[PDB]
Amino acid sequence: GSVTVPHPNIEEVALSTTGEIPFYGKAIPLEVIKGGRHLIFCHSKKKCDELAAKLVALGINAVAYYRGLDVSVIPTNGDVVVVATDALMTGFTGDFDSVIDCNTSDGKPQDAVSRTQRRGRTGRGKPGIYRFVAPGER
Repeated sequence: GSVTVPHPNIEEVALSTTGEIPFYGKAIPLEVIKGGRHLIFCHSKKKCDELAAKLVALGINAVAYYRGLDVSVIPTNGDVVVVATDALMTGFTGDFDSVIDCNTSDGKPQDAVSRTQRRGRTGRGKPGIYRFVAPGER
């Protein structure tokens, strides 16, 4: 079977209906992406376009990264939140306060390594926070 490695360095959270940015039957409270740098994992490219631009309207600098996307994320200054699928990778990431994921890829439930690779992003120097959606998963 698949055995994902643990990770006490990151705090696991359950995304709920609380906030202003709606996201898959869930409401991301800006307190999870606003206030610093955060990475949001999406399963659709069309959502990355609205979800990122919408954040700029909320007051957060958000970027959407995916296959065929231009370098726009800026993790060097200004609270920027990166919302991308598996295109941003993690060659230069790690400086994130938390990662909001939908635990689902292309509509299907994320795979064992998906959260393993997705969780490994926040917690580089401090305790990273990770909020997942999980419609019928636990």
